[PDB]
Amino acid sequence: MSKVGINGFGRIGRLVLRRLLEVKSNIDVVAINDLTSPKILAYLLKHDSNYGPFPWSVDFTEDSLIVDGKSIAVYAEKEAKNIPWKAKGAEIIVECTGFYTSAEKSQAHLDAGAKKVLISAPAGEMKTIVYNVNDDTLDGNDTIVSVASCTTNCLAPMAKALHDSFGIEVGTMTTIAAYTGTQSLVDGPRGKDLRASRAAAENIIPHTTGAAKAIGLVIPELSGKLKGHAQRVPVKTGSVTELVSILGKKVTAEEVNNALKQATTNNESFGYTDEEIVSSDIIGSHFGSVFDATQTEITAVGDLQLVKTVAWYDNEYGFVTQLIRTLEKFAKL
Amino acid sequence: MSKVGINGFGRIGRLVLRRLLEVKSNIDVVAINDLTSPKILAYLLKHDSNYGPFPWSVDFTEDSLIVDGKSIAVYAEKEAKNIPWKAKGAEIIVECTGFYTSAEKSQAHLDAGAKKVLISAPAGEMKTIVYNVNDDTLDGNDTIVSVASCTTNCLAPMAKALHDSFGIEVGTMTTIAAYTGTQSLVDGPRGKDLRASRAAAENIIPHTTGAAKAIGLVIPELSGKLKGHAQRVPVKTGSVTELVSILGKKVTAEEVNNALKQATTNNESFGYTDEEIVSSDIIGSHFGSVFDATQTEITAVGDLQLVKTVAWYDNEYGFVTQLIRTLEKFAKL
Amino acid sequence: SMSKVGINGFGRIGRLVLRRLLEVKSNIDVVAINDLTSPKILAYLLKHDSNYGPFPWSVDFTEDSLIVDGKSIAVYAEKEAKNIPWKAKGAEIIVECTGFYTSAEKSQAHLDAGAKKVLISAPAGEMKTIVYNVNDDTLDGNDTIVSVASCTTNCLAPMAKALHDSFGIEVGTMTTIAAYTGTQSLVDGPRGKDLRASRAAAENIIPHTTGAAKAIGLVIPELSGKLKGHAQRVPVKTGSVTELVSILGKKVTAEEVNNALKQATTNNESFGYTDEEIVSSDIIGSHFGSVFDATQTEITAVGDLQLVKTVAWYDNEYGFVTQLIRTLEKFAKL
Amino acid sequence: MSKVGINGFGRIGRLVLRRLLEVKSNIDVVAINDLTSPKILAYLLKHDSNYGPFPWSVDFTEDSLIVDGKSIAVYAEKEAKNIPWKAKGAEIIVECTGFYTSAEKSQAHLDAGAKKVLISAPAGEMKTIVYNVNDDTLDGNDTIVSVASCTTNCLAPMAKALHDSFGIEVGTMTTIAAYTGTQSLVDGPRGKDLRASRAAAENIIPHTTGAAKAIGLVIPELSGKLKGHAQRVPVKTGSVTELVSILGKKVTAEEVNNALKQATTNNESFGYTDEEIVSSDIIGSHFGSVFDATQTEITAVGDLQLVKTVAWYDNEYGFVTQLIRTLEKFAKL
Ligand SMILES: NC(=O)c1ccc[n+]([C@@H]2O[C@H](COP(=O)([O-])OP(=O)(O)OC[C@H]3O[C@@H](n4cnc5c(N)ncnc54)[C@H](O)[C@@H]3O)[C@@H](O)[C@H]2O)c1
Ligand SMILES: NC(=O)c1ccc[n+]([C@@H]2O[C@H](COP(=O)([O-])OP(=O)(O)OC[C@H]3O[C@@H](n4cnc5c(N)ncnc54)[C@H](O)[C@@H]3O)[C@@H](O)[C@H]2O)c1
Ligand SMILES: NC(=O)c1ccc[n+]([C@@H]2O[C@H](COP(=O)([O-])OP(=O)(O)OC[C@H]3O[C@@H](n4cnc5c(N)ncnc54)[C@H](O)[C@@H]3O)[C@@H](O)[C@H]2O)c1
Ligand SMILES: NC(=O)c1ccc[n+]([C@@H]2O[C@H](COP(=O)([O-])OP(=O)(O)OC[C@H]3O[C@@H](n4cnc5c(N)ncnc54)[C@H](O)[C@@H]3O)[C@@H](O)[C@H]2O)c1
Ligand SMILES: O=C(OP(=O)(O)O)[C@@H](O)COP(=O)(O)O
Ligand SMILES: O=C[C@H](O)COP(=O)(O)O
Ligand SMILES: O=C[C@H](O)COP(=O)(O)O
Ligand SMILES: O=C[C@H](O)COP(=O)(O)O
Ligand SMILES: [Cl-]
Ligand SMILES: [Cl-]
Ligand SMILES: [Cl-]
Ligand SMILES: [Cl-]
Ligand SMILES: [Cl-]
Repeated sequence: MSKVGINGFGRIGRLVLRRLLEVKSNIDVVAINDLTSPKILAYLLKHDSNYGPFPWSVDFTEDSLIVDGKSIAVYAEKEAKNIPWKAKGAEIIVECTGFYTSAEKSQAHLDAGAKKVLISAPAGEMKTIVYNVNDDTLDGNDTIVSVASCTTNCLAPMAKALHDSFGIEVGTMTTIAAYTGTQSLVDGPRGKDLRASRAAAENIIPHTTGAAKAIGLVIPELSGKLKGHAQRVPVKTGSVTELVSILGKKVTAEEVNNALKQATTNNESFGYTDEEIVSSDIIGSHFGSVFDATQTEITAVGDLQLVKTVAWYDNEYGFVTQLIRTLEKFAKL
Repeated sequence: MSKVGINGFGRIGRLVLRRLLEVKSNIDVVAINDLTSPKILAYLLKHDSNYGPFPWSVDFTEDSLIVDGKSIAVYAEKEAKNIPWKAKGAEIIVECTGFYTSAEKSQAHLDAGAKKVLISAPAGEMKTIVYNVNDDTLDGNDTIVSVASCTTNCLAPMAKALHDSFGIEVGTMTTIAAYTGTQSLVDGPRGKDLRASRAAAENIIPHTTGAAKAIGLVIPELSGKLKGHAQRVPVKTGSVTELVSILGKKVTAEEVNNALKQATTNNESFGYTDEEIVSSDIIGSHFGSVFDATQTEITAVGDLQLVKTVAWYDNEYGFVTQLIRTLEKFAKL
Repeated sequence: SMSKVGINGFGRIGRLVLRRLLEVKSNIDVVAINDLTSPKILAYLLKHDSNYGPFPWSVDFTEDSLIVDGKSIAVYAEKEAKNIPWKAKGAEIIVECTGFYTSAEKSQAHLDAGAKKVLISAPAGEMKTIVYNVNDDTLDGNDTIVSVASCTTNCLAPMAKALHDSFGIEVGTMTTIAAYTGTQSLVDGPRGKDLRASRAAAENIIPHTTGAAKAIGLVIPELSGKLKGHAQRVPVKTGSVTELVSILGKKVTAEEVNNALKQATTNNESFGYTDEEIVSSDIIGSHFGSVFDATQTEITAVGDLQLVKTVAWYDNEYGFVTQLIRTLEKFAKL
Repeated sequence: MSKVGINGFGRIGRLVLRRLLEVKSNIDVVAINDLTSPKILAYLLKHDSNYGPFPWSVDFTEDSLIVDGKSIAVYAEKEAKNIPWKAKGAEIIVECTGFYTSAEKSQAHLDAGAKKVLISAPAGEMKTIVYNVNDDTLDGNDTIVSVASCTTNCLAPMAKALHDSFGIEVGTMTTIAAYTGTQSLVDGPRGKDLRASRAAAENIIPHTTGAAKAIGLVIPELSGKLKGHAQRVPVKTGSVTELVSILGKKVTAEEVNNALKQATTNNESFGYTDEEIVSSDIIGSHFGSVFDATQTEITAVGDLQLVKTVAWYDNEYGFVTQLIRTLEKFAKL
């Protein structure tokens, strides 16, 4: 099964298609479901405020997109159980709407004729993959799987390296993160998340994330040992994650940095920098996470030591490269 | 005096209450309708990203707001015909949702028991008031009235002065305008306006407006003589309108400026500046429009002459002061 | 008491110094301003403020002065402090807000220029350094040059002080997510030798050094050498927030931390408390130097290993300025 | 000639090198003058907030950059007199500091041993080239020439087409333009220009431009016929120019757009779109100007007619592609 459907052709959904074409994947996107017309989806695919013009041709008909010459059916079923995935034989659904982030909810795609679902977000207690951290846990019998959040994909490679090298006894994370579509343009009701109701490009906005709390799904030894949250700020994409840890060994910054560099060597998912980059430098990254050695900080008083480690991440395209790596392996199991 | 209900407690709707309290109006707001809980409306009223903390105490119960110790009923009826306006005696509805911009749609407020409706937007061919341009056309028989857009309230006072002093033969308008809630935070579907789908805080976005086309409802002699559009840009509020005119007589810049100054003298609605201000200086303006003599430009070749005149406006609060001026007169009639 | 003040550096901080003094109807009179420009330009900037809106009093100017609320203020343009003619109008205390005299050696030039005392709006080495309502009782009559530290210090210190007093801080690290300022760059281009400072401030998250934690012992001596930290500069015009992750000297709950901080902010004009779901624009114009936010408190514990994260907002412009003015009013009366 | 020096390695200066390399030009940049260290110039060349990572390897020594394996000398002479252009053999100086915008000032580069100078800004009464409008006026005896402003390179192509097809009797433009390094990050003195003292990313800021006033240097028949200004707004690059004209014939929108279409066909400098683009879609443009037929507007009242035509431009990269076109030709004469 190499035929894929995308549910939710938004920021993540459209970049999923862009990245599959970019790596010349064998995967075949045969169908897209969203809430709108092919005309609007085509316009959005062609013109991207964060990544510029689509590198391939885009046209549309009344019920399809034509992308690089190839027809993709377009459906508009707001309930996944009604998506006609069998018409073009979509077997794996990349679930990118945010409305089906649980096993019970994404089961609808299987009731609708698909064989497997890969959810682009945390989805409770199910197989949750950060590629090149725990993708070896994926199994031929898995049918509904999560890639967690962009934040998880940033935190986990760094926490895995520190865990393997030094032990993490306890830690807390703050990500300073680009705003996303769950926020608001102008002050106004946004469900029941009050902070989410506030103008996102005009505020620093505290925001919850399960990235640290649910880390045990990805690194079971760290289960319950991490907590964290986000500060959403006015950049359009490109984010950074700080982890403050008590480690299991006394370290120097050079030692921490060296251990991280070894973990990023020959690692297509986890990059390393000792350059003085800022967030816009991460936009377009092909890594899920880029550890920044320039921000490593060891605070020591007598016997006590706090270790701050920092990694950048393009919460859109970078995370998407991780989603695709996982999808390619998923599709072959 | 009259009791008011507010439909749509959004950017404009909340500022309606703020301005009414600020001027210590005789009008009592007795009921609000929206789509959310009193808790969420209280949070949004108390904390404003553009105008700061609410100047009065704010609390809520399960079915009301308490503002400066006064109770305001809160309803959540998506359909205006279902709002119980009679329960608290709301006589005049300030219609601020965007979903009732016609005589026929806003009739549902009269069906539901109100006497009059003031619509905070263009609403087709009905009486359409820019205070201190044509508010004298209101009379005791009017029951559904429009104050047009923020753009009309910025265009009309300037166009009326030029018309009165020099005549306008033909003109075109461009407003460089703050983004608003009809736009998108991230690239995504926004109805059928393609350009409205693009990230508003990250782009210059061309945007249609009816202010020029429908100016004849406010200034009858200018019917058919003006066109225009908007460029929406990344400022949160505060806007400016340029009008390029062929006038009915030859003029100098000083002459235009003196004529506008006379038109703004003792004019609570229409301000004048010859200071080198920028958009943030108009935020919180108590004028619907402020003419800027520093940007007047006369381009002339032979007997041909283009006149560019420029006025600032706080599309949120400044417009609201005009809406309240009109509401205050509407209620006395 | 000393009542006549001069401002050196009529910038973001210096202009708000005047605004706040008029706001609180201080007996302190600003009689002179020094900067590098014309009265016309200084009057333009005082009248029109992108962050706080129109000046609340009238503003006019002459060729050598500003006229503010009807009161004349002399304007000088001496790039070297030693040349400022402070004695013409009798300016006694200089509020030093240029960023170019951030040491005792540098700022004593104002004394050479005829002033009696200097209050520096920034860290200024190992001199007497005051965070009001943390350690202002250490000011005495012999202090002649004083620092109020940074906006970050005025945010970090009240929170750390309450933690220190209640539970002990054995070690900690701070990250402030902070509004950009004029030390950064509008477009990518050289900005001295800080590489990251060269990058477009309104288009990036930009890591940025601060001394607030490293030098906290000037304000809370028992924490000397126990804290580190840095900043992430982000695209908001003003309004900032500081997170502190601490190992405390006691096992705690979140309610227990929040209650201690609440007690420390009670009857405290410098240090506020909130349990509302606010965002940065809600702190713009704060009359506090720091506002502890109980909704962000987080206790992470594994056995006897405990990390405590406490968070406080601050308006790095106006809120800091209110602390500067508090210290100035006390300074002038010693 | 084939050996270039760059004075002012800023936004334009760095992009000049980027573009020369992108088009595999035979011109080689042999030296750079600025005010800083090779390390900082290397950092800035490698990491670009608007265009992302440099596509070629960058490194430095104490006195040079190494770009794609080639060494480039780096000087830091505040005064062009002192730049040893001689040493490395720098024949043509691309003058991008803003501080030598006259034939008299750029004389210094010739005194220091350069043979020609191309100034990246208006520089008074000298040959001023918009490529594919008037680059044929260049001859082998030219030593110091200007490529005008980004605004001129946007206005001139559109004006030229209209003038050729219809005649422009008089007109005025407004560009809604990305903020640049001449503006302020926070409110504070910026020389004598009051509006330039204001926070550029938080404001709409009126701003003077000479593009229209000086158009006669590029289109001599339009001398003294145009005026205009700018509104600088909070986007980092990517701008748009509106021109309101009285034409010499009556026209329809379709007729205007087909005239512009024809003038842009096989026109490598001047592009055409009828797609609903927004400013970020122009970032990275390889045109000096892109005419947008979706924004054409004809306001007609009897014999009078105002024609609004609109063209997009990447004021950084797009303008640079025009500068390089002119340079390549300038170098061969
Ligand atoms: N933006 C990020 O940085 C990021 C990173 C990683 C993961 N994610 C997660 O991926 C998912 C999508 O994120 P996004 O930023 O692309 O959101 P988005 O709002 O840009 O896209 C959501 C798409 O789903 C469509 N949609 C909504 N409900 C639908 C429904 N019932 N049926 C079909 N289509 C529907 C919408 O029209 C839209 O196109 C979320 O779960 C998000 O948490 C986001
Ligand atoms: N610059 C401005 O924002 C501005 C200026 C002048 C006029 N207007 C016009 O005023 C009106 C509101 O504009 P806004 O910026 O305040 O928009 P908004 O989106 O901020 O507020 C709209 C409010 O109405 C609520 N709402 C939506 N549908 C509803 C319904 N069926 N019933 C009850 N409540 C509903 C929404 O929850 C929201 O609180 C529009 O007509 C707008 O064109 C806006
Ligand atoms: N902006 C903040 O958030 C903040 C908060 C607390 C403390 N501070 C500190 O306050 C001081 C001022 O900061 P700011 O943001 O107001 O900077 P600013 O750049 O806005 O103001 C500096 C002012 O001083 C002028 N100036 C520069 N050199 C001068 C000289 N030799 N003589 C006279 N005037 C000169 C400048 O023209 C300008 O008006 C700095 O030390 C800063 O670290 C800033
Ligand atoms: N930014 C635009 O959109 C744009 C477009 C077209 C033309 N221009 C013009 O091109 C020129 C450069 O504009 P920019 O945006 O790149 O400015 P910039 O501020 O980004 O770059 C100017 C460079 O020149 C350096 N410099 C300043 N003075 C110098 C000196 N005496 N000697 C050597 N180096 C010096 C600076 O360090 C800086 O690196 C200006 O004349 C501008 O009007 C700008
Ligand atoms: O990022 C998130 O991930 P989780 O909250 O952990 O599910 C969300 O908080 C909201 O933003 P997003 O869904 O676009 O990523
Ligand atoms: O829903 C959001 C508002 O309607 C925005 O106002 P607007 O109509 O002026 O764009
Ligand atoms: O605080 C650190 C740096 O000095 C930059 O910020 P500033 O404007 O407060 O001086
Ligand atoms: O140095 C820069 C020039 O003086 C101004 O040109 P600019 O405003 O278009 O960038
Ligand atoms: Cl958590
Ligand atoms: Cl129109
Ligand atoms: Cl000195
Ligand atoms: Cl430190
Ligand atoms: Cl002009």
